[PDB]
Amino acid sequence: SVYDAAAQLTADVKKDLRDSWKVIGSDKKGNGVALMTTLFADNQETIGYFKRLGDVSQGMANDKLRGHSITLMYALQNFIDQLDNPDDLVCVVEKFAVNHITRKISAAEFGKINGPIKKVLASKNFGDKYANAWAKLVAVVQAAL
Amino acid sequence: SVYDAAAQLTADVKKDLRDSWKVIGSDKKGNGVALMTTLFADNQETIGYFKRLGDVSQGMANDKLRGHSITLMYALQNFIDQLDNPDDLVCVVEKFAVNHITRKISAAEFGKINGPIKKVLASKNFGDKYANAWAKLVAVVQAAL
Ligand code: HEM
Ligand code: HEM
Repeated sequence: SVYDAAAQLTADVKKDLRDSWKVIGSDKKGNGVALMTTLFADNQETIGYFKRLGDVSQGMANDKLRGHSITLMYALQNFIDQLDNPDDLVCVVEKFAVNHITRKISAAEFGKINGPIKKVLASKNFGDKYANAWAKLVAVVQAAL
Repeated sequence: SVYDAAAQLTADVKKDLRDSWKVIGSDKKGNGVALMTTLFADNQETIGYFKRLGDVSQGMANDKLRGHSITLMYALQNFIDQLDNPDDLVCVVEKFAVNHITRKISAAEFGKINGPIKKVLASKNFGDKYANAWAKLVAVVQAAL
């Protein structure tokens, strides 16, 4: 249940999400591309789904990948801004879930993003505590897939 | 080209875009839904394109419409944040252009959003100068359609 998953975002979890996002969200282009390139590097079997972006190994040099990566960061900005209202968080999560359901992305494969998130957080000196908080937000999307 | 249309946005236009967005963008849910409902009220012929959202006359109560409307406002937030780097603006504009090209939305049809934009701006006392500024930004997307 997406509603039960959303209920897992307690005061402490929301605080950790906000605190880490203040830093990570300050460079959407840089960290967004870092998140994607890490996903492709550690989970090569997911590259096939991104055929529209072309040669993803080009990283920042690939215009389609950069446009996609920046936009992905605004989806996370959206989630963070809706943390105060569960009903609004759920409706935006369901909107993005559809974007992935149509691409045949399962809850299990969506969850592969947790590894890259932990690595990007770690590079900014945010440890397991923060990685786990983000895993709980990702779990809300998984509940909708 | 799209780059030409983006590189043409002047300092004054960018200032008017940012000043009006500071206000309109501060209530993404309220103004996002108002923008969409106004589009449907004045251009009823576009309703059919949004069948995925269900009964759009339900307004704020329609969770699918609310989720879509909030997300649309973050696409605009994205555009506003990339104003000083045409290269970044172009790659995000092209990303969203694809989202509309796949739905067979022509450049002329996309321009139908200018009427609703003018009305939403007017609700907060932003006049024709501001509506003209926004039409120039919409024109950047039209260059990609
Ligand atoms: C933090 C997690 C993630 C977020 C917030 C997210 C967000 C997004 C957004 C905003 C889009 C654009 C939707 C559209 O315009 O249609 C997108 C596209 C896509 N996502 Fe994700 N995504 C995430 C993780 C993943 C993962 C882990 C996979 C695959 C295992 C995945 C697969 C896709 C695919 C295949 C596309 C389509 C790309 C294209 O052809 O343009 N996403 N995602
Ligand atoms: C300020 C201008 C506009 C912006 C920023 C914008 C933004 C968006 C965004 C972000 C989406 C979601 C894309 C996706 O997830 O696949 C969307 C979907 C869509 N847009 Fe727009 N849009 C605008 C104007 C228009 C206009 C004027 C029309 C039609 C006359 C239009 C028709 C559509 C349709 C049919 C969808 C698909 C809805 C669905 O089934 O989920 N858009 N738009």
